[PDB]
Amino acid sequence: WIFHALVFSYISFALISDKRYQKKEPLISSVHTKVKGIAEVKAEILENGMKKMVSGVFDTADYTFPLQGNSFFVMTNFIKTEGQQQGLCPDFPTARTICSSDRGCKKGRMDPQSKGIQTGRCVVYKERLKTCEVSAWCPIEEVKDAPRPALLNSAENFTVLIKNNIDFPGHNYTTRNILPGVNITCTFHKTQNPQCPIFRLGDIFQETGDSFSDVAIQGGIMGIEIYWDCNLDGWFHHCRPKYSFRRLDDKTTSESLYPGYNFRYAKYYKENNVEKRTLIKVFGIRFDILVFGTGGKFNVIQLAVYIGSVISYFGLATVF
Amino acid sequence: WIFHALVFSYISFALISDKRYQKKEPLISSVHTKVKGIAEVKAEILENGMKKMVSGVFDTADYTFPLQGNSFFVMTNFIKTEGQQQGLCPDFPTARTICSSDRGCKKGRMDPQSKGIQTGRCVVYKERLKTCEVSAWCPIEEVKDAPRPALLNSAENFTVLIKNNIDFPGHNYTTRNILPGVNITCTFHKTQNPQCPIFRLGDIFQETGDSFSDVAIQGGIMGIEIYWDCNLDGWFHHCRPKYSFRRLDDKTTSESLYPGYNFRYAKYYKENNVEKRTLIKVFGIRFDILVFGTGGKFNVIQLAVYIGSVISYFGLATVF
Amino acid sequence: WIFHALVFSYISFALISDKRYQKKEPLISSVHTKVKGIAEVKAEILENGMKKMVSGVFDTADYTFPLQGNSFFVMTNFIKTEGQQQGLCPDFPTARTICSSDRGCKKGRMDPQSKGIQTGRCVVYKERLKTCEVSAWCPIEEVKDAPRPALLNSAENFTVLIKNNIDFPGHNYTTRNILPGVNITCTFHKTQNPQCPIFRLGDIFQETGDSFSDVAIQGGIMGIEIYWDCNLDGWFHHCRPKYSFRRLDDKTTSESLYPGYNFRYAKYYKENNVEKRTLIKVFGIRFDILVFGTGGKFNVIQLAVYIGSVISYFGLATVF
Ligand SMILES: Cc1nc(/N=N/c2cc(S(=O)(=O)O)c3cc([N+](=O)[O-])cc(S(=O)(=O)O)c3c2)c(COP(=O)(O)O)c(C=O)c1O
Ligand SMILES: Cc1nc(/N=N/c2cc(S(=O)(=O)O)c3cc([N+](=O)[O-])cc(S(=O)(=O)O)c3c2)c(COP(=O)(O)O)c(C=O)c1O
Ligand SMILES: Cc1nc(/N=N/c2cc(S(=O)(=O)O)c3cc([N+](=O)[O-])cc(S(=O)(=O)O)c3c2)c(COP(=O)(O)O)c(C=O)c1O
Ligand SMILES: *[C@@H]1O[C@H](CO)[C@@H](O)[C@H](O)[C@H]1NC(C)=O
Ligand SMILES: *[C@@H]1O[C@H](CO)[C@@H](O)[C@H](O)[C@H]1NC(C)=O
Ligand SMILES: *[C@@H]1O[C@H](CO)[C@@H](O)[C@H](O)[C@H]1NC(C)=O
Ligand SMILES: *[C@@H]1O[C@H](CO)[C@@H](O)[C@H](O)[C@H]1NC(C)=O
Ligand SMILES: *[C@@H]1O[C@H](CO)[C@@H](O)[C@H](O)[C@H]1NC(C)=O
Ligand SMILES: *[C@@H]1O[C@H](CO)[C@@H](O)[C@H](O)[C@H]1NC(C)=O
Repeated sequence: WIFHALVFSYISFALISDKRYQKKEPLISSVHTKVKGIAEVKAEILENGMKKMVSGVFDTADYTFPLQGNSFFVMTNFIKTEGQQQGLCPDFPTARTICSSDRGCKKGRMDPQSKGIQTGRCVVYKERLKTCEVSAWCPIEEVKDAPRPALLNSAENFTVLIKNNIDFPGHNYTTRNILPGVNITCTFHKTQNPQCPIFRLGDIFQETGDSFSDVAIQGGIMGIEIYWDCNLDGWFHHCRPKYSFRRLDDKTTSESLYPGYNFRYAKYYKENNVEKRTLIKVFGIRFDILVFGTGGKFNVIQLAVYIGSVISYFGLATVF
Repeated sequence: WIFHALVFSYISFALISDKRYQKKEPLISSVHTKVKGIAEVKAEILENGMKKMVSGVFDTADYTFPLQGNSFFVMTNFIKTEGQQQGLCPDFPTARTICSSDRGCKKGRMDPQSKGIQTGRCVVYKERLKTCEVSAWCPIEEVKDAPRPALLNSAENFTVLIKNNIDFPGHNYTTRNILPGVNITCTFHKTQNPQCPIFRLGDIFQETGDSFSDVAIQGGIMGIEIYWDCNLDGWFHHCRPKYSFRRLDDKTTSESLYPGYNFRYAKYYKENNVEKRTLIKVFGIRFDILVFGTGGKFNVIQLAVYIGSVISYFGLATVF
Repeated sequence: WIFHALVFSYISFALISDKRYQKKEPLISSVHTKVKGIAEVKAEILENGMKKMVSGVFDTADYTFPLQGNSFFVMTNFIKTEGQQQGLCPDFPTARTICSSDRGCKKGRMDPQSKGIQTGRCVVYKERLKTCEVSAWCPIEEVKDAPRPALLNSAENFTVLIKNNIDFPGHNYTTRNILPGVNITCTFHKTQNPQCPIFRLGDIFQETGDSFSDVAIQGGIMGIEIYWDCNLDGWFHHCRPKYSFRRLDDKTTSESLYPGYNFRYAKYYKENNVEKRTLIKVFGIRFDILVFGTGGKFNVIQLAVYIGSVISYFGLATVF
């Protein structure tokens, strides 16, 4: 007769723990995001073999772009190339572009590691280096690694405020991340205050265990996660978020592939009756906010189906 | 014996209503959006305490930006500051920036309400107002409220067409929002025509019950919801959307936080061998389309499971 | 007694096939995308009745825009209009804009096919064609169809590399699209190599059965689908993606509506103390990556619920 109560205890345990008497629903979410703070750049670069001093300040109009859905981007490093006009010009001398005769490169060949189409005229470029000119923006963007000291090493001191508004369309529930009458002068910390939305980039990066400086060379993809586990019943009602973070970039890289998250960005300007761009190579840690959650109620149909399913165990106990 | 039939009536009621014999599947959607119409601006502004006249016309290339996933943005108000070059200049005189001696502000101090880094030299700025210059774009954007009559008050007269294409990967179903052969010369109205996808911004704003002019000062976050509840069975087949709207912005605000949905945008231009931007403070009502729905079929496993579950009530009625 | 074993066979078949003993979880994904390759343009255009030669090269900074969430865009065709200053000028002569007297058009009338607000002065525009000037950017963008040979017909030769990182927050599982130690020098093909993420635009368009050249006139919306069906149990563990493609654009169009996916893009520049833009009409096939998947485990509660549900059939077989 011991199993006659043991089965009951097991069904009670499962019903209380898994919340089978609750009908779960999607989440529907909208994310609002503000990145604040400024950075200051003062350093030295080697462009085209010539030393130059980069000094200045970048504010909220410089180190980001208008919000792209549930995400936001932050400048981290850049390579600048000014005054590029369409024409024919030798490209950057690499292993696949060096030539000693015009026959070395064929006109119209589009090696998937260049910018432009070659014409097949191996001319000198610099220090008697023979390469065959391509039709593209001149001067051709020299292929070089990002500077070892990240230009925006101060970017880890930035702050970000996140407002999440989730919905449960099955029920009549729509709720926000920040409750009214709550202090905003604060910072996020798992133990000190896990409800404050203000996240510190240094903090989010150090919690995962990755040093910001290392990853600032080429950037990466970061994710914040907001989990919502909301009980909509009149009793034991609570709907509150939990914050976690992790790296969506592989971090292991590969010889064929390339680490970081980088892209090239264009800025056109006509001058002297000529057209010329100012494209920049851009390394920047794109953030992806990932918000997900569940919410149940007391729909009696689920309760009935589960009770009727578990009644057979009551039967079987007497059967055996 | 009355319960013997009452149970049967309950189970039938539950099966017909909740559609337990239907295996539900999530939704995969793609949103296409077009915002049309033009606006005209003719007003007066007080910039740097000088009166100026702003007159002109904004068209689809001006009052928006390229679509960002399942969303679209509309210009509502802006504050323009032209000709800003990098250099050291006094900032806007506020409570936290006013000084009487160089000792009042320390060099390198980055108060999180400023643009640029002070050097510690409290000089006059205007009307014998001593503030200490910071290194940033000059002249420093003066902190001012948006004008009381919203520059684009005509923006409520714009129209938006929405094409939703949803998928149900579990089944072989992919459908669209607009059926072929359906008039497009129309406007949305819950009673007149709830299938026409052309929404009027004044209409969507007024349905929720918020006046456009008040929210147009600082903007906010709007959301359209498209609910799909599609029955894929041969019999009683129907798959049609329903439109609803609501405000994802808090609308209650806070003294620490700030209402509306605003951001600063940059437009760079080199002139006289100097670099200068034209950054604009932007207030604009970001729209977020939220599309969700369910679709099921006649998978017999679900039917078998439910019927076996509910058989225990038939037996318990005889038990009791 | 045959049914006594037939029922057991059916329950075993259902449990093995549908995987009822697995608790399914949603998917949380992040998409990284790279589009590579270059294009060359050399053609002739008829702008304002005058022949011109368009020759040049477009690289990764020209034929796209920064990634917008889980999507990417590719230039396909464009109509350029340079030097547009704000002022009053006659618009493009169409059926609704031609007038013979000033009374034909009323000042302040905003026909929803125009750019600018008319003033009601029917003056000559070209070849003794009388239209009434509107206040907008001049010269008014002439309404013309895209060139019959698509300018970027070579865009089908582009390659795209996709890195998908999905999560199963219910379990402790986060995985990537590309496994380590896997060749990247390859191309996608359903039979040759369905794991290589490098997709060829000509390939993706031809698999669906749509010629690239025809859709390149006005563009369209393309969709890649990545299906993940991952078994997280220790035995029979596998978690691998499958690639499919389809057209989210209607492709049937309508007289009232308009085919393709086009938008107008703005590029401002101040010159001669005047403001002027360089807005371009843009036709480009927007790509929408759609990633979805399921993953289950061996939660015993689901197993117990299903077994209890199906025990009733064991009972009913003896009942009948
Ligand atoms: C030196 C350098 N290389 C970059 N990417 N190089 C790639 C990038 C790739 S990719 O990940 O397939 O885009 C390479 C791919 C293959 N492959 O065939 O598998 C071979 C190679 S390769 O090392 O032999 O030339 C690939 C090389 C990059 C990033 O890609 P990209 O600039 O060449 O477009 C940067 C960025 O600054 C860079 O500075
Ligand atoms: C006058 C004015 N103030 C703005 N934001 N002000 C904030 C904004 C914020 S924020 O919501 O935390 O970004 C403030 C936050 C705190 N706080 O510590 O909780 C204190 C304050 S404060 O009122 O004492 O200076 C905060 C003040 C804003 C919007 O933020 P911002 O321009 O300062 O970056 C505007 C925009 O037009 C504006 O015109
Ligand atoms: C010649 C031409 N027409 C375009 N769109 N035309 C529309 C576009 C539309 S729309 O799909 O409702 O935006 C039209 C809608 C309606 N309608 O009331 O249902 C009537 C008409 S109409 O043919 O009589 O003028 C609509 C016409 C377009 C695309 O829209 P748009 O440039 O006019 O803003 C292009 C693009 O280059 C174009 O070259
Ligand atoms: C961030 O700010 C603190 C406060 O002044 C400063 O001590 C620290 O050096 C800053 N971080 C970096 C990387 O400079
Ligand atoms: C918020 O924080 C401030 C100081 O940071 C403190 O004085 C105040 O009591 C806190 N609570 C409220 C409700 O302001
Ligand atoms: C919207 O257009 C109508 C039609 O002319 C006009 O009466 C109304 O004033 C416009 N809205 C605003 C805010 O001007
Ligand atoms: C559409 O509307 C027009 C007028 O708005 C009307 O003449 C026509 O009959 C309607 N139906 C169709 C199919 O065009
Ligand atoms: C794509 O590249 C191949 C390889 O040279 C070439 O034969 C083909 O013509 C190119 N496609 C187009 C549309 O030109
Ligand atoms: C990858 O491909 C290259 C040639 O495309 C081949 O030589 C090599 O064996 C392949 N495998 C690895 C692991 O490199």
